[PDB]
Amino acid sequence: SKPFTLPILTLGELTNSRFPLPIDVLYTNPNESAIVQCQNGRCTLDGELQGTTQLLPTGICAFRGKVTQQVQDEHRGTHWNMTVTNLNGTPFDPTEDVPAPLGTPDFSGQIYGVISQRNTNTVPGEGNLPANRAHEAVIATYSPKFTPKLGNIQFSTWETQDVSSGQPTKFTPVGLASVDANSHFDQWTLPSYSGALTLNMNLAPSVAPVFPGECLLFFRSFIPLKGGYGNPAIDCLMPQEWVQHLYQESAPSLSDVALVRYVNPETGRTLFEAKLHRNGFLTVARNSAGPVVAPTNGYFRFDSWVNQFYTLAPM
Amino acid sequence: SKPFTLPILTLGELTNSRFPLPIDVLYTNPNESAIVQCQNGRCTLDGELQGTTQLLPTGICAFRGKVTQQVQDEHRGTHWNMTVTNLNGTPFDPTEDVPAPLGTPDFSGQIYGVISQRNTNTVPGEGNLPANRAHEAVIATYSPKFTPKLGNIQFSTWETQDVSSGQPTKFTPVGLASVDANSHFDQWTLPSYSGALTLNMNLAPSVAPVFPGECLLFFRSFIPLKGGYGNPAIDCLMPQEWVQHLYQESAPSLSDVALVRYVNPETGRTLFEAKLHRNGFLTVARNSAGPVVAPTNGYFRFDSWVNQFYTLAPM
Ligand SMILES: CC(=O)N[C@H]1[C@@H](O[C@H]2[C@@H](O)[C@@H](CO)O[C@@H](O)[C@@H]2O[C@@H]2O[C@@H](C)[C@@H](O)[C@@H](O)[C@@H]2O)O[C@H](CO)[C@H](O)[C@@H]1O
Repeated sequence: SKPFTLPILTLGELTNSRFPLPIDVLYTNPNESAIVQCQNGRCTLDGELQGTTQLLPTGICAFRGKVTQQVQDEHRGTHWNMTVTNLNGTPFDPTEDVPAPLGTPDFSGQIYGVISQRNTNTVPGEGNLPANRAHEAVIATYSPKFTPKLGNIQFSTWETQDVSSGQPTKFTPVGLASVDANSHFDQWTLPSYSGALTLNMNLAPSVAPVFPGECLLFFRSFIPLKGGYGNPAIDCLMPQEWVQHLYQESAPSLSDVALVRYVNPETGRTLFEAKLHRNGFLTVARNSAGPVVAPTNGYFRFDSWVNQFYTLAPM
Repeated sequence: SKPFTLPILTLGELTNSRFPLPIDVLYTNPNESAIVQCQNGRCTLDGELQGTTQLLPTGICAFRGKVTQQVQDEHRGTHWNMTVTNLNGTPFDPTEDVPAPLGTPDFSGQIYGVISQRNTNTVPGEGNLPANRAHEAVIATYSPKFTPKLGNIQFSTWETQDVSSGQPTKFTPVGLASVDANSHFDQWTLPSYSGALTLNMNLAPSVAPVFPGECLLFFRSFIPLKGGYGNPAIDCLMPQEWVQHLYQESAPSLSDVALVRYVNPETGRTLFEAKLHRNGFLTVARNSAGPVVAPTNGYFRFDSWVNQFYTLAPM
């Protein structure tokens, strides 16, 4: 077969697969009460992308489409209805066996970013060039108007008027607007991709430890905020570079569980070991929550294929 | 000898190494009069990063640092000085043999994006959490105040007051503010990294065809605009995924030129051939400017190492 490998990129050379951020730390939270079932950063060890996962770092939490309607807020701000396409610009076919267009955000929150437009029509007197505009925007993924699987979403602006209808529109994500209670930030709560009364479909499966004393290991990034108090984070199961690597290699999985070692390349010693599961997630034997304190030169190296009964050395 | 390879990611699966954008099209411009000497997306075929190149898609045209104070400036908007560090947070050492902190923009223009801050100090009443803010911002890289090699740059905001002194600060690039004449957009004009009148140092070398009938081949992306007319583009020599791949493989270069073929896998046929040069750039035999019209599912396949005499089939 084709032997299994991971990239040799270090922690400071990896990026988050659920938001466009660098990886900051490795992280555990054994007492997590939520089901973990994120939809971006999902890839099996033999290279099958799942959920809404696509390969571009620029596509994570991105949208493309056109604005169709302006609707003022009751109190403050303006909302804009947007039809969405696939990120490559082709029409999104809701019968496609995916939860939503690839790259769609996979958590509840107010996602802050920039909406930009480049008009289709050009002006001969301007050298056959189009008009443009961009503004700060927020997409509330818990909104009843957040229906990307039906091909449409809503975003809000503080801008009151300068958003054009019928013109190509791009959303570049930047961070969150708020993590106040009213902003419903919960990184493990999936949006209702078709609206509140409708079941999500075609999901990548939930992940969990199955061996006693094990917990999930995450690649954690801190996410910027537009305002208010907080130090919010987004935890992914594998960095985007691992998704890209696994997709290209398509190495056969020889068992359900690979043993991997986090190594310090200077010393060559194993700092700790982890189980890398077939569905594309890590567990470790750790009985505590918080960051993993590790040498900056550390990375994961594949050791061998094991099974669910393998006992990891405690962290 | 570790065999040289390229990723099998397709054009719609690649991103630009000079700005955080997807690759839109392959592109030539044989009569370009400028010297081509970009500093991001620079990597030799045997995996040596050059210029200001680093590995993170999130690091391209990003800055990290601290705002010092608001500063006076004749130009429109409110202006702020910020110290800059390495992207990993360590102090930037100007004695390092690099032109500027890795990730620094490599072109003249008004770069539009978002400045965000997460305060160092936390508040007990807020659950021991820090205050945050973010605002749109512009960095004019041709400004005499743009001195990233000296550890200091300036940015402007529309916001008049809500940027805090002495707090951790991130710049997330989004596009350009303008491409009007007065905004000095020129993708091949390097910033003066240490200020007006100082010579840049430690640069990746210029690149050019050296064979009659040949021209540079670029991976082109269109860049968003905050306002104004235009359809500006940023051309890179190799996409970021190629930089990431070459860096990791570190395969010995067996000649100065790798012959590659652009293949349509669905049909299995070669669309055209190109030379991939040791310093990390492509040439083709083409006598016109403009996009290359071909499926976005096409990709470059390494064929063989060739010598200084090899003649490319015309596109
Ligand atoms: C949307 C807007 O106009 N923002 C300005 C406003 O921001 C503050 C309000 O949004 C407020 C509503 O209760 O929430 C605050 O969180 C927010 O301020 C932001 O967060 C606080 C904790 C501080 O870090 C502020 O610096 C930050 O902006 O009001 C502020 C000034 O208080 C600014 O004008 C915002 O532009």
